[PDB]
Amino acid sequence: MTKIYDAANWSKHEDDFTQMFYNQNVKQFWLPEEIALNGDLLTWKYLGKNEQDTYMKVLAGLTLLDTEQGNTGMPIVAEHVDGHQRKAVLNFMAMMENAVHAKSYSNIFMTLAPTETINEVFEWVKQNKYLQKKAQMIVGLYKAIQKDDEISLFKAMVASVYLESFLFYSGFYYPLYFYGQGKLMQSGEIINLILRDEAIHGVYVGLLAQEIYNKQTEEKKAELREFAIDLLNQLYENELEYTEDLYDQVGLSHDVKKFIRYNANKALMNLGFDPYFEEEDINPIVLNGL
Amino acid sequence: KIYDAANWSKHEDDFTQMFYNQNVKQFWLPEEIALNGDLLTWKYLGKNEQDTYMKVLAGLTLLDTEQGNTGMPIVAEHVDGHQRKAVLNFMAMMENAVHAKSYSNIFMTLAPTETINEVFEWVKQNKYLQKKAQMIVGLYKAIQKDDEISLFKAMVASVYLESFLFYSGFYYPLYFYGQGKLMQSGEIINLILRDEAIHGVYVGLLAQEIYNKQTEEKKAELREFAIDLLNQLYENELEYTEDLYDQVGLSHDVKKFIRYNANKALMNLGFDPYFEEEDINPIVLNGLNTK
Ligand SMILES: [Mn+2]
Ligand SMILES: [Mn+2]
Ligand SMILES: [Mn+2]
Ligand SMILES: [Mn+2]
Repeated sequence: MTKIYDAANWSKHEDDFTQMFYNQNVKQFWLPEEIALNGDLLTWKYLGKNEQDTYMKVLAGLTLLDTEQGNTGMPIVAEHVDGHQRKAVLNFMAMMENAVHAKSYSNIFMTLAPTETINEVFEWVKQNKYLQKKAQMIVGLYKAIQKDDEISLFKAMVASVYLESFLFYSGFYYPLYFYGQGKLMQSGEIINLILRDEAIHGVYVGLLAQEIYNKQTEEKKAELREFAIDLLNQLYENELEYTEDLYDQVGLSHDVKKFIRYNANKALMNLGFDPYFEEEDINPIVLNGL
Repeated sequence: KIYDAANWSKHEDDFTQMFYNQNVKQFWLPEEIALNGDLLTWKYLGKNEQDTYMKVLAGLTLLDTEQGNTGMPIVAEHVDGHQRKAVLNFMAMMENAVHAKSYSNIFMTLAPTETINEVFEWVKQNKYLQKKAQMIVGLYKAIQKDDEISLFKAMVASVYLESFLFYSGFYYPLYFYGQGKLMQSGEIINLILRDEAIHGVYVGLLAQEIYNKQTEEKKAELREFAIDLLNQLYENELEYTEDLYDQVGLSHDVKKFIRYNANKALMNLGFDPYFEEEDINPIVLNGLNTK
């Protein structure tokens, strides 16, 4: 009467959520080529030199983050997470990062900017100290993951949630700010698709992190919260300097800072933690950008 | 040390952007093909035909899982270049998110749960399937950081899987597909096979890049490695083939198909064909030429 036991298939749920994330991720599949970009040519031409500079640099910072999330972050987390369906979701998310998201920025650059300006902005990412610091910190945690060591994995998942749900947002602000004013709307459409993806990526990785956290003693949990909050504050302080560096020339630094604090709270919530920053009024233009 | 962003406005090689395009435009999902109508031809096959099909299918499934969990991600890890890593990530995604779900769907349609579990138990213990699966996995596990020789050897193993080892298995679904039997699952298999073909060609070009950076003595040594590996896999394929196909009388023709695909795998690695040219079973050809 006994049966022969199941061989890792697709009808069997590994958990309560992976299948629905799998379906959501694959149904959200897109390519930048679906969006024609020549319609932004005039609203781009009309921006001040300061505005164009900030815009290029903002997207370049995003490109760097997605490059490392696709090359390193998502594949390494996929390697250490158990279960073929969980791995399939993480592999799909990894593909989106570098094959779709990172590439879309080049589609935008190639439309709006001459080659020399494109070359210069990629040189600028290499030498920018805030962008290098944030990459160093995030990638360092990814590369510190030890096989069968759930704590090192948790730390990298916190880093990934902070990249998905917090760090992208100093960059996302500006395309959204323009979209909300009816400017650069084709580029803005691409960015909204990227943002829609990152929101579900941050939730999913957050749920995996909570799984590991929930296995710990109360004492260990207290240390993990310390790690998460210390890391958030360290990233936050660096992001403030990055934000000022980019946005002071367009007069928006204070507004962007409010936006990144808002999203920091969302990252904490994705990790099952209470909000850390007090609520503030976000620019309604950016809210219309959503 | 210095972290740089992917810049798709420039080429890092002669071929990666072209393969990127071909890969993403071939994107598909299991749900697109309705499978239930296969039961109308499945019920008319003999026990040996159903048995061979199940065993072949499980063989393909098991090998493709290794490629999704290890083969593609390990190569993506050691290859330098943002655009190459992106293409390789896309290929790994297809293995895990598309191909694996597609094989599962075919199984769930044709067999009850208990039968699926038993077939996988059998194929998991099978000597010829295990020999080739572990030979390939062994080479993936032997890649060393910053050692392009070990990477090349793994790429050769990967090309042999994509362009050669799958084909003793693909034969049967293509054979049915060419006869008007199991058309829905045959369409799925044809899409999978079309992905593996481009995977094999792409990884082959990455291997040739490494090969071309070597001295003449080192090249001769890498050629000997590739031919020796091919020979080991080929001799096991002949045994694998007789084990599965003698009961349905097809082994002679399957062997011709293996050699023909071995030659394609070698050409993907920039090497000369090893086997004399042979004609292929016209029913299988009719299956292959569909689309
Ligand atoms: Mn992304
Ligand atoms: Mn993401
Ligand atoms: Mn496959
Ligand atoms: Mn493949």
